[PDB]
Amino acid sequence: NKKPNIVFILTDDQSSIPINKPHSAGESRPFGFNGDKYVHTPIIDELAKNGMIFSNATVSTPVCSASRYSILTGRYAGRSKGSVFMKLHPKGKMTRVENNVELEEDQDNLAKLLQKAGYKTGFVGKSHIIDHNLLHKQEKQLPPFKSYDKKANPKDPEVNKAIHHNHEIWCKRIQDFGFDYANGVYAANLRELFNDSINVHNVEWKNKAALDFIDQVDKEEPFFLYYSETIPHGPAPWIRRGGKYPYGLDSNPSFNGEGYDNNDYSYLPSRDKIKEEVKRLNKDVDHAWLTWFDYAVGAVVKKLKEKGVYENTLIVITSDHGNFDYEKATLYEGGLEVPLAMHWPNGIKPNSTYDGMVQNIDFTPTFLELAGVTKVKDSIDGLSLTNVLAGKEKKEIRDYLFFEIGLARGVRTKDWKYIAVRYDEASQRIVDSGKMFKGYKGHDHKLPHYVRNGHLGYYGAKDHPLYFDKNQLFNRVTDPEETKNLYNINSKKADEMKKKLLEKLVTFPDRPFGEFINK
Ligand SMILES: [Mg+2]
Repeated sequence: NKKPNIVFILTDDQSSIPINKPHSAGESRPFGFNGDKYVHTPIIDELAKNGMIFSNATVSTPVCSASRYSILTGRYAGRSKGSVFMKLHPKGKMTRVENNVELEEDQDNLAKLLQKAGYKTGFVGKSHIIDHNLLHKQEKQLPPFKSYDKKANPKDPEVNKAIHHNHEIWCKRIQDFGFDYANGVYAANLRELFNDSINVHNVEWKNKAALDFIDQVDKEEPFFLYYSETIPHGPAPWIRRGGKYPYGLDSNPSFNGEGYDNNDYSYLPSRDKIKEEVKRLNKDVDHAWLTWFDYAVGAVVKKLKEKGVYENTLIVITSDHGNFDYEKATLYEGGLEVPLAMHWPNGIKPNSTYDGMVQNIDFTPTFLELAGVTKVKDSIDGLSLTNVLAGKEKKEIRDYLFFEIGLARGVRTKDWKYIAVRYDEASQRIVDSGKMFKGYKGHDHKLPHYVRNGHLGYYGAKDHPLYFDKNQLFNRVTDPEETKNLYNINSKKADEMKKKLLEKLVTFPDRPFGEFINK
């Protein structure tokens, strides 16, 4: 009654950048409210129109684990004290953040804090931020997990049992980090299941898990639901093969992250009907997966209404980071920029917009304020958005944004972006040796990628001539596509931006970075 419910709905690798042509040529599309004219997302568009659209939402680290970490903590990913992260980055060494950060079992996170405030907390979908040591055991199918062949048939009773068993372990482990419920979970991505048949997205499976959570909330108790999609992450649902979409709408709805099960999803359209509707509206059939999702969000809104809690629920729709033009795990705009809308009938006026710089670190301090939490242990980097949400604040709430990905750090203002890349000791030694780096599919390279992941580095560098430039300065008014390095043309401005970067770097104890902070 006094505390609003929060439903946080997150897609995976979905830029806000619209694709202004009928064939998207291997790119994701954003929602209709982001300006894509080729999609059909009416429920989500109406939620956005009847709430607040943020046109300059960013993430501090544009790669899955790091973005998710920040979302659920309010802190920069470079502050993680996760077990794997600290083994890679002992005190006194620079950090190289990628998919290697996790929630710490004895530190604050949003879910733990909301539980202390009296919220029932629920988790559905993709994690990527819990127990990376256990993730390694999942990938290798080591105890406590059970093993199966990559080509195994999940209808096979012994195989189905193994995959179900592995899914139950993650449900239990996720609830050690502040959740009262966890179901429809993925430890990481579809890849890490190592099974061809279940290497498919399943909107319905996770949606039913979400609705089951909402059903079990007592009507007078506040709740928080973290609803984390796999879509449209690789293998992308839009991939057309033999006239079909085998990773999305034409996959078997019986295959899911827990194996095989014939569940009743008749409260959603059939997958065929989804495709039929998009084709009838002369919208892009490759991206019918967005309408598939729209209906799932529609079922959530229907359930909230039926329970009489819709008007006092804050629904957030966003993505963890972009992947436009292979700019995932870079500090270019196709990684940083994400869709963001917020809908809350009793707290946000409709037809609202905010164009100031906001960041994923802002979600936790915002929700904490709405939940009446005033005492936290771990310092928060983000800012509460509640004055923006209430329509009181129409100015910028910060002078600049900070970013970090692997060997790269960056800052941006409204009009300028600065990126610095500085090498770890191991990379620097290979560079000194004159030997090339062993690359993805034999694409060896002279200089390090920002990240250790050679697949991401290969794709991020392939059509980006400036990728390896150690100092990059872009004017966002004369060069929105970031094709012209002004570092040597505007040295005074570069120095001004370096000051802003240093102000953020010095807040990470025992973390050097090139000549900014010496080892
Ligand atoms: Mg992602």
